[PDB]
Amino acid sequence: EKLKDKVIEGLRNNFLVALNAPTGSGKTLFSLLVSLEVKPKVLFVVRTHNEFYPIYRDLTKIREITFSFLVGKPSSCLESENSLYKADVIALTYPYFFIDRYREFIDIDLREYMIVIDEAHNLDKVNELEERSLSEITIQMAIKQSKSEESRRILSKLLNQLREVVLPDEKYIKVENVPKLSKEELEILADDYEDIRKDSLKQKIHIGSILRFFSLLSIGSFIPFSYSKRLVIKNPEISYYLNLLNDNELSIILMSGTLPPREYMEKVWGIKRNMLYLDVEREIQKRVSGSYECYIGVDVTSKYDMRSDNMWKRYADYLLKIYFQAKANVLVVFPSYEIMDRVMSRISLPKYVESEDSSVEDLYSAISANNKVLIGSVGKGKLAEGIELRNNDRSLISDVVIVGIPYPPPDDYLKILAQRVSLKMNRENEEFLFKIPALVTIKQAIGRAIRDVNDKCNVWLLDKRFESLYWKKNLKCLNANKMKL
Repeated sequence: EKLKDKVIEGLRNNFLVALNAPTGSGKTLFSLLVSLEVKPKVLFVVRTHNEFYPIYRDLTKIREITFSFLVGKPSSCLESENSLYKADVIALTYPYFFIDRYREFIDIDLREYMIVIDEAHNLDKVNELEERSLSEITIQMAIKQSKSEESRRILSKLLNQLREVVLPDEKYIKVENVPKLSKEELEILADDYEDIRKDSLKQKIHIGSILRFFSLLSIGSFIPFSYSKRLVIKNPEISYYLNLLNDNELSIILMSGTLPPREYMEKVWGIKRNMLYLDVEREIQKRVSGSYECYIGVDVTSKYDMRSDNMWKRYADYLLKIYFQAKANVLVVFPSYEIMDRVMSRISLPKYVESEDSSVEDLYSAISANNKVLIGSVGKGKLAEGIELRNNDRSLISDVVIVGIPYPPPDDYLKILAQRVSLKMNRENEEFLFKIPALVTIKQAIGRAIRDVNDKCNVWLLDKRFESLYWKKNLKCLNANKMKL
């Protein structure tokens, strides 16, 4: 609209551009038009292979434009471990742009391109891409599949090592004592990937994934953490994955439905160059998303001090109670898979607890005319992106439930994040460290409910803590009806 200039000006003017555009607001198309007015080629960096369609579509509808899709390396082999360069507009997935070792994979300049990163509220969980991990489970299938002999010797010694360094706790516990493997021991194992990468192929070999795990560990930046019975090397440094956005030689546009506050991007994401932060709401001075009713539970909370079995009983009743009264499916959001269980293991209703796999079909295979379904999902990626809710033209979900507060746990991974940011974990950063991230999850969820300007739905904030005026303000909903039972 008016933006189309304030932006094209900024891009050419070399400022980094952020756009806070609500769900189904026309977003995608905008950058399309505006990019082909700032630079020749246009690059699209998206969450998953799904987002690729709103491209081709909004792309095919352009006057004066050859597209070049790109599906993962694994889903093509005629675990990623050609006629592209001839495209005016290409589309990639997070990795092919953020993984140093995945960019060179795709020989690209980027300069000739207008870079558009979609749903950039994920730049935090971008470290997630590279994390590798060991689970007693692999250390096993890795032994059954063992053409070599003395590879199972080290393969069980490790299984032992592992066990000594992992707790079920659903939080990142820093690990010192990390199973050790001498280069020679690697050999025995590397040559076992051989006899395997032969006889078996003479017709996924996860004995190398173990290797990838130690290979990556070799670097040095990554840190080992025990997260739910699995070892996990993960690089806490964020501004080590997003520093690419500072290169003043790159025109960039960051957009999402719930982009984080300017300072967050500064203090957390480590984004230094000049920035033009434009938000649709404060612009056309109107709400573009879809309205929703606010009901705040105040006889419940997920906080440690008050949580118990009686507590989980309550919640199960809320779900039960919010289920029927609903006009359609219900999407419930838990802070951890643990809680999602004690509350869900109560409900004798038609549920679907996404977890680990939960295939594409799986989900709609769960809402397969089964009428209302109480869908469980924990606020940590997995279930999200591309998965709209649009079928015969009706947001399949009428109610979005938030059980407790999806604040991030103050664990070791969180503590190494605050120190790599010289952002003292005190009071001043409560927001950036916990609140803000917690605010994205919820909103990223109320979003999967609405997709139009009219499209309405209920939002249940089940946790006394939500009646504070802060939450009421930040989750576009002051006029909120309180309630018990």
